[PDB]
Amino acid sequence: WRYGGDPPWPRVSPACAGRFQSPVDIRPQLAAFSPALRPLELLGFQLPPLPELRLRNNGHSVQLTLPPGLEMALGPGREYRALQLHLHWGAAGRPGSEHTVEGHRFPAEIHVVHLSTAFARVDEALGRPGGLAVLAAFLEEGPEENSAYEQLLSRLEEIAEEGSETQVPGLDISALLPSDFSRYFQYEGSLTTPPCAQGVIWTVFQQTVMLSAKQLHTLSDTLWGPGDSRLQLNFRATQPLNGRVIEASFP
Amino acid sequence: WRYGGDPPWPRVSPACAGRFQSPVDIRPQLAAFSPALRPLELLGFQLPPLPELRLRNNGHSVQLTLPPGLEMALGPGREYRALQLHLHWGAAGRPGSEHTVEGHRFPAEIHVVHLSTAFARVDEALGRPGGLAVLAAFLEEGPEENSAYEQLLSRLEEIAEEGSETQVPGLDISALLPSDFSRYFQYEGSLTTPPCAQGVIWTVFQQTVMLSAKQLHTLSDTLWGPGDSRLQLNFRATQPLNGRVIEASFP
Ligand SMILES: NS(=O)(=O)c1cc(-c2ccccc2)cc(-c2ccccc2)c1
Ligand SMILES: NS(=O)(=O)c1cc(-c2ccccc2)cc(-c2ccccc2)c1
Ligand SMILES: [Zn+2]
Ligand SMILES: [Zn+2]
Repeated sequence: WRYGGDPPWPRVSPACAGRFQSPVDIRPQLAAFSPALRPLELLGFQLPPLPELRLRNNGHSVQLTLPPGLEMALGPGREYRALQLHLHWGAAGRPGSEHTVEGHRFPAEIHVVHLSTAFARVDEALGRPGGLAVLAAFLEEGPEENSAYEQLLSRLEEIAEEGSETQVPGLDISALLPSDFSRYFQYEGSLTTPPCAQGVIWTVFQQTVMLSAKQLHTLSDTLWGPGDSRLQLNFRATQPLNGRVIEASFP
Repeated sequence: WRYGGDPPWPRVSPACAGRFQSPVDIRPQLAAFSPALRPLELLGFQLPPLPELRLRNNGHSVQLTLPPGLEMALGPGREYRALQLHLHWGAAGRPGSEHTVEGHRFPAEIHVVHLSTAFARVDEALGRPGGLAVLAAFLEEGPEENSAYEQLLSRLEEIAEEGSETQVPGLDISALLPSDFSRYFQYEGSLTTPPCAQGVIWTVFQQTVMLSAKQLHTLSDTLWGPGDSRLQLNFRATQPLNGRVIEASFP
């Protein structure tokens, strides 16, 4: 599989043809206020610098493999373990977030993928309701260099080639996310790459995180993918809600 | 195990001392309204008189085994298959519902236990979030004789003995349930018996079903359990929410 071209996503995995896929267009006016959605709780995201983490250009994204001990809770009794995070981005004057708001596509998006504590392995979780949970935040231009993002983006040159990887010091993973964990949209959907398995709980933050123009250019302009193509516009087309109701932690 | 004897419930299974158990006291004023909670969908519940169904006195309750084909959805793509129903009941003018509403205990409660379509086996679903779902309704005293319930209560004489079972004709299982499938409370808890597994979605109908005084006497006064003991007060004590918010399908 490779974005833009073919192989035919259903010909890879039949789940990429499901009715309840991600990403989606968030229309806040059609979102349902649910005061049961409490603030997200993160535990153990402030890493020491050793051991180092593996940052990889997998030719579809850049991903940071997270170590054991990062606990995330969607609520009381809704407990997850972080596995990894990766980015989606566009290109020179072209946004590349996966999710949209009222049709607005943002420059870029971070996904932090988690595994329900009820499951020891991803393959037991796939397609199971609540088995996987993803935290999604939009990346936008601000005036300052984001120092948490700088620790990853200053290493993209080392992993320009598809299939390249490098070691990076542990950092505050929570610092790649918005400070507001209270205000978010939540819906059920799928992985956004094969096998696009359903039952995924998506949490999209209202607050965005700020990168400098230079940071955003480094992300869009440094990596190569399948063949001699620039790794760019690495986002799936928006999928219809198909009668699903996005919830919001706020009216 | 027996209903709070010796038998130690945390001693049989220490899961009985988990943080997120059932049953709970429902406080409607404290329930979170989410317009995302759609009407319950129950298809295939109108069973023909044949094949006949196992009705059994397992010593702790009366259970009806349900055939394949009873399909239930809590939402879009949150689908379930009914396995069995059973009841909880009191004694001579003593209420025996498991759930309470603002401290009110109702005469009796019906549980219809379902298996997520994402799990082949009950034992894979136990302890996994949403693996099992139970539909719960309160049985109250009303002036009329209840036709759906008579089909089951009339056959209890035949299974007074612990371990005893009979066959009974197919009946409309959906006839045992209240009027409005759009009005319910919903939370995540546990089995109310050992092994007290967590990850159970409980859906508790707002409105009740009415049986005659005779019918509720038929139910409490006919069955025997462990020893020379009447099968009665087969309900667990109310458990704390520990931060869990009960949701409601109506404002
Ligand atoms: N976009 S996503 O959130 O649904 C997602 C993307 C990618 C992905 C990552 C890099 C490049 C290409 C795609 C990997 C996963 C994933 C699912 C389960 C376990 C681990 C990772 C999840
Ligand atoms: N009260 S309950 O809903 O939590 C409940 C669920 C199941 C149950 C049934 C099938 C599959 C899986 C779980 C069985 C019982 C039960 C009642 C009397 C004696 C023994 C067991 C009770
Ligand atoms: Zn992603
Ligand atoms: Zn029960």
